[PDB]
Amino acid sequence: MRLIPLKAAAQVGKWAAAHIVKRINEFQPTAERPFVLGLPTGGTPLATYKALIEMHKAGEVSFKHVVTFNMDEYVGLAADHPESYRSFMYNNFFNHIDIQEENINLLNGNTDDHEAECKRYEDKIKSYGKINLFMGGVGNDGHIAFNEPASSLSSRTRIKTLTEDTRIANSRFFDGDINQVPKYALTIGVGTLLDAQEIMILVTGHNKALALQAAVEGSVNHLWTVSALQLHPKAVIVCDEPSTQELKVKTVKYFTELEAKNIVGF
Amino acid sequence: MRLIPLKAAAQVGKWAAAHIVKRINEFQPTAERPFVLGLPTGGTPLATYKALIEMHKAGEVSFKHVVTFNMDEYVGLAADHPESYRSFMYNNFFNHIDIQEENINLLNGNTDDHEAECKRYEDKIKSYGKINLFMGGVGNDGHIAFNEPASSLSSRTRIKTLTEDTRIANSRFFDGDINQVPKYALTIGVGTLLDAQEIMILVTGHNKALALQAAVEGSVNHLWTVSALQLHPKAVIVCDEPSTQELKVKTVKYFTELEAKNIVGF
Amino acid sequence: MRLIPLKAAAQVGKWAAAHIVKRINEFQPTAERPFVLGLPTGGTPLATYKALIEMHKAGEVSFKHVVTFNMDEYVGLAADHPESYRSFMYNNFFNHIDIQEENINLLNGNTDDHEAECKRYEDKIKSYGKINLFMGGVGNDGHIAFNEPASSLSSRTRIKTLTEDTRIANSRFFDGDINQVPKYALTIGVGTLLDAQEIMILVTGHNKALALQAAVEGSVNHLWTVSALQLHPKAVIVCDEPSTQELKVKTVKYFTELEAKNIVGF
Ligand SMILES: O=C(CO)[C@@H](O)[C@H](O)[C@H](O)COP(=O)(O)O
Ligand SMILES: O=C(CO)[C@@H](O)[C@H](O)[C@H](O)COP(=O)(O)O
Ligand SMILES: O=C(CO)[C@@H](O)[C@H](O)[C@H](O)COP(=O)(O)O
Ligand SMILES: O=P(O)(O)OC[C@H]1O[C@@H](O)[C@H](O)[C@@H](O)[C@@H]1O
Ligand SMILES: O=P(O)(O)OC[C@H]1O[C@@H](O)[C@H](O)[C@@H](O)[C@@H]1O
Ligand SMILES: O=P(O)(O)OC[C@H]1O[C@@H](O)[C@H](O)[C@@H](O)[C@@H]1O
Repeated sequence: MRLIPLKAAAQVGKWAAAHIVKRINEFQPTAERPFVLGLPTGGTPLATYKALIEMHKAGEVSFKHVVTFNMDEYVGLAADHPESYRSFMYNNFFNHIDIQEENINLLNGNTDDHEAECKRYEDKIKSYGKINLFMGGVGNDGHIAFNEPASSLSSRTRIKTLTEDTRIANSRFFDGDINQVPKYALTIGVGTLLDAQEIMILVTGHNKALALQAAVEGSVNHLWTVSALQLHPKAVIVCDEPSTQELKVKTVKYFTELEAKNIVGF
Repeated sequence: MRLIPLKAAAQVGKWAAAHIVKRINEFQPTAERPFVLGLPTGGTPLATYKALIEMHKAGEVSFKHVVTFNMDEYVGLAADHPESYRSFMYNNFFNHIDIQEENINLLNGNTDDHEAECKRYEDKIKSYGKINLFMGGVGNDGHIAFNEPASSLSSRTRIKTLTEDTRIANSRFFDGDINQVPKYALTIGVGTLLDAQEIMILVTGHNKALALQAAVEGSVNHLWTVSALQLHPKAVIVCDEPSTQELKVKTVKYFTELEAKNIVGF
Repeated sequence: MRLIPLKAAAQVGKWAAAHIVKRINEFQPTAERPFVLGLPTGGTPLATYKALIEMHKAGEVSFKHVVTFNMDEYVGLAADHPESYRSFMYNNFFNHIDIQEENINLLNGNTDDHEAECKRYEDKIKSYGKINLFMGGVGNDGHIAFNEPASSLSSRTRIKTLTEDTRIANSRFFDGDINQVPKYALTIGVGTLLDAQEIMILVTGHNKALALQAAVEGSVNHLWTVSALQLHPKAVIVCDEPSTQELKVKTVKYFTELEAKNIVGF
């Protein structure tokens, strides 16, 4: 894997946005061959989305032939709720770029058959072959997507129960009221994520330091599903200095020296 | 994975039996499409076998179109010895249900070519496509089937050398005389087990507490081959309270809350 | 996996050479069906190469229909430098056996397109189907080939940056001058190695004791890529007593008892 150790969250967002634009522009997407981009919600990717919007306004990237898949959606929360992941993606990203409505893919957490909706989603991914780049965050508890501790490391898309830790963290988007946070979510699996050609996980803040330690220094295990990135041929973690607090000094030095020429501009 | 934390071994057996009957009856097996069930010996599954026998007598399940494969057999022990795994399975299960003789599959530990017998067994599994549900136990030392510590995590069916720890445990079936316990066994591999559609491991007693800790809280490693369940898309561990002694309090609480609605009847 | 615990490095070399000759002679290679052998450089395999040369001189093995692939080559070092891996292999092995020039495969570290050279190498392996036996060593830091800490466990052949630890170790071949040791190498990946039918890693000396502990007692992780052998169906580690210093007493006893009949002649 690559670990990109940057100083501040603003730089993580600039690096991630530049990496997405690099992959899209080198791919040269068309209607017949779209670039397929997997996307997360949460607080971590906001700077990346804002950077991508500005790069599009400057004519540096077009999303006209970009197909997107999101990692997850809350179960039982109204789709037009401002904190649904559908609302998050339109308000923070889709409404500000030249993406096509038919190229947006989202999970519906309010159908009468969660298993059929998750299978529909997997089938739609397979209709494009592969996801070319999947961006994600990481939970305090190590999850990627909502693959909470003790998730199968070859799981597919399914309903999952959010941990109390996840719901406490996400309550900051519900006026700090954990009773407003949904208890379940539909989420792509660890196997679904590993099927992508490239995975880029953004990690910012001291709250994620134990998760980053598990990802980088820990072994492969189902309690910290971010550790599954060790199995993937093309995984990138982009992190800020507060997220490194639980790593060894030699670990940060190793990756800082490896990436020196790739971070000196950020 | 799912961890089902029950109080007592009797409940583990009732839960496991109910889960097997659920899978068989939803599958609707026929002569042309049998349900393929993998089975263990040892002390742990006895309550499950007794429960399945009673459910069959009550007309709740038929094994007429169930095909079975056992995990292992001792090498060098006479097949008609009362403690051969063949004898165990007929005396404790097959002689009491409507299973068909042609649908029973067992390893022969007394041929002149162990490798050919193991390959015959693998080829017979492949003749049915997949095992639909594989029930197992766990060794004190973490083994599934007889995949003793330092087994390949992608192993196939082969002869294995039993550890002293395993032979001491199993000597309770040989009047406590370790000199009567065979030294070798033919066993399906970790890879063979992971090829099943669903794996259900039963874990009872404080002797298994270190193995359960390795399965649930440890990382993937070849010393505790039960840890390979973390790689499987559909693994279930069913355990009693004595087996949880080495887990953290928060680990037991996590799974107890997740499964609350699924255990309240047991 | 198999762990072969021998006393001294000389015995490790004799065992490894005997194992290679066993695989070649049982395979019965021909021009139309060659035996494909993966090979390492470094100090560890020298005794094995010398033993293989003597066995060939004695008529016990022929390399006429053996195809070889090496693990790696330094980037930027002249190919005719005496410490290039090309020079190592010809001077220590190829010039002393009846191998055919067209059957030798080596990475070229001095082309103008490292990615194309690595892909050429992968394509050449695939032209033979599989590598039948891949011999390797292990780095102080746990690497197999030059899959340095934090390498993908499904990596393919690519350029890698050598750690300071690796360069300090290898400086003994450059008059102790770390400034003469190349900084980069082309190396087969962890995935490339795991594609072989059988892997045999030689481990000698107390400098490798932490790496052997990670391989045998540790869990699967990308910091010690030798731990990936736990995933492979047919992995063998051959070690001497100094390399076992960080293992538990019970671990050495376990493998010594398992292999007793296979080591009593060495
Ligand atoms: O799948 C997602 C959201 O789609 C989650 O895995 C978040 O990436 C994680 O919970 C971190 O959330 P933030 O810390 O970025 O809010
Ligand atoms: O494969 C089997 C038996 O077919 C073994 O893995 C046992 O499940 C394990 O040794 C536990 O045995 P008991 O504790 O249940 O006797
Ligand atoms: O791939 C190789 C060399 O082709 C390396 O992995 C070495 O096996 C390792 O660095 C040990 O080197 P020695 O200790 O044997 O010199
Ligand atoms: O093994 P997996 O697929 O990660 O999931 C295990 C359990 O995870 C829980 O979060 C889900 O609510 C359950 O439905 C599921 O059985
Ligand atoms: O790597 P595996 O297939 O688990 O087995 C390693 C060794 O395990 C031992 O128990 C067997 O007796 C040996 O024959 C075998 O070589
Ligand atoms: O994830 P991998 O393929 O092992 O490699 C990660 C990094 O490893 C470094 O050693 C290479 O110089 C980089 O080019 C590479 O990106």
